[PDB]
Amino acid sequence: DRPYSCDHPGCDKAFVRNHDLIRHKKSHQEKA
Ligand SMILES: [Zn+2]
Repeated sequence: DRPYSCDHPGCDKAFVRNHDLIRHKKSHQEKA
């Protein structure tokens, strides 16, 4: 049931694994 469904504003990428959410969540940050 998508144990990793990030819910960040402007998001649109579901996940099933864990690390993915970790490498994906840190993306909502980015520099600049
Ligand atoms: Zn996200």
